[PDB]
Amino acid sequence: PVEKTLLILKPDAVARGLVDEIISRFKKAGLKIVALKMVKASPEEIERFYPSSEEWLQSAGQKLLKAYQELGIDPRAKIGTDDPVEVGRIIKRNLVKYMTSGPNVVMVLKGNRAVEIVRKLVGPTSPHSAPPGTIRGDYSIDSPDLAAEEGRVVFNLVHASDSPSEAEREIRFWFREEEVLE
Amino acid sequence: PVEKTLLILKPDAVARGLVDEIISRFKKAGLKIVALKMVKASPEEIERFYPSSEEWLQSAGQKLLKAYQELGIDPRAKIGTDDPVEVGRIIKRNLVKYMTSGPNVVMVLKGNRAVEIVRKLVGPTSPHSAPPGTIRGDYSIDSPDLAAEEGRVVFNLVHASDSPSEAEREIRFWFREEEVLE
Repeated sequence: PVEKTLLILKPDAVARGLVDEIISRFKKAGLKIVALKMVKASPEEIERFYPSSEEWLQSAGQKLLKAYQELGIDPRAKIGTDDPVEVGRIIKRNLVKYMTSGPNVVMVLKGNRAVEIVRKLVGPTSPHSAPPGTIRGDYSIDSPDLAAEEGRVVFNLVHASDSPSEAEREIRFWFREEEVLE
Repeated sequence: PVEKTLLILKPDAVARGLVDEIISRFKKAGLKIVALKMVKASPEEIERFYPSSEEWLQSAGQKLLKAYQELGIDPRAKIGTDDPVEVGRIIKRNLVKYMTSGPNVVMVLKGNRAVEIVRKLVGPTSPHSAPPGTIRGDYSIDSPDLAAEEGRVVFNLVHASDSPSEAEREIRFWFREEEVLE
């Protein structure tokens, strides 16, 4: 039962005309788009889309605490807390603004090892350090320090399901059974 | 208040991987995509999307009849009737079968004089005489003789609204207010 993954083009990405450039890369690799739609998500939808586990909030929190040390930013002065879970809730809230600020395009990609292949093509979380050839490296120059100073998340173009399991959940979230056509 | 039009990539064109190539031509011209979805359409849906006016059936019918005549096909031996409206109903059934044969991708394109622009970019009905530069001349080599010989419609990649009037209708038909995003 061939593997599927969910990909979202975030609002900067759509507004900049990158839909077709990004679709072209998956196509050329041999992935089929088996669902596709442009949507305005409400904050509610984005809130339930992203996890709410403590583990996730916590692990997103440390990434940014680690960041704040390197730039010498006191997180207490910057966002009012140094608590990892609380900082996670602030990141999630930032995520919600950004994914809510314009239309998204959501697609399901299907092919041998879709989930890992899409992560590989998309590239790492920071575009400034994503290698050339990757979607994030070829189409963005944003960086986690700029994001930290401007009080936002990184504008890294897309979200890709980080696992088979997470993929089945995020797919079901966006698409009813008969919108996914194989 | 700026003009919009409805474009459908038909199953052949979705299957051949032309979604991104086609989206690229519109983005380059300055049109914005304001609605986009991949859909598996039912027979009844396509039945209702295409007109059922005698006027429309009649004219669809004459074009095929002219086609048969230049080919020296007897429409009575070929399809059982030579009545323009009855022929239009046969074409409509063939239209339905083809648009129903796999996923379509429906989009709404907004920009100055969108309907003509998109009609201009797409090219005339037969890809075989569509000039190079147009969507139908660059991506298809189909022709009405072959289609006739083979008891089917022309595989001409797309459907474009043929007037603003018809566009406001084809737009409502496929999208709720909330999906056509302003």
